[PDB]
Amino acid sequence: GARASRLSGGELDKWEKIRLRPGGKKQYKLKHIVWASRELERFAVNPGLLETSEGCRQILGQLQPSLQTGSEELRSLYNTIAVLYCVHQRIDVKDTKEALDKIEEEQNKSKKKAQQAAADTGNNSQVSQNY
Ligand SMILES: *C(=O)CCCCCCCCCCCCC
Repeated sequence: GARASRLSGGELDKWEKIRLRPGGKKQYKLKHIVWASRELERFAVNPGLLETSEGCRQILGQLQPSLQTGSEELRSLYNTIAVLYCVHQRIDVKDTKEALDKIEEEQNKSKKKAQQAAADTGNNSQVSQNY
């Protein structure tokens, strides 16, 4: 509800320090912070999620199950929020890919706990029919 954008020169230093490709020289720029904040608005997702380490990671979860059938737009976001999430969790990524393989390790910390509960609560299969 405040002035446009939230990050500043300080954070911009790290945001621009991240490379877009694994073996390339391209990096992230404001162009993305704007495109993302806007994209989410179209994905029924509020841009106010980029202002929280827990908010970003959460966003990825929504597209996680959509990665199988996600357009070029959804795919971008996933790779985007993944780069920002590290910016708020105090993580230095070498590139887009590096970030992914990075956040995946952070989830394992919670998976170990979710398993203790899964032993009691489990999911079932799905199936429908049409004439
Ligand atoms: C008030 O209406 C709250 C919403 C304003 C916050 C939007 C700022 C988005 C922050 C950009 C994230 C940086 C992407 C790397």
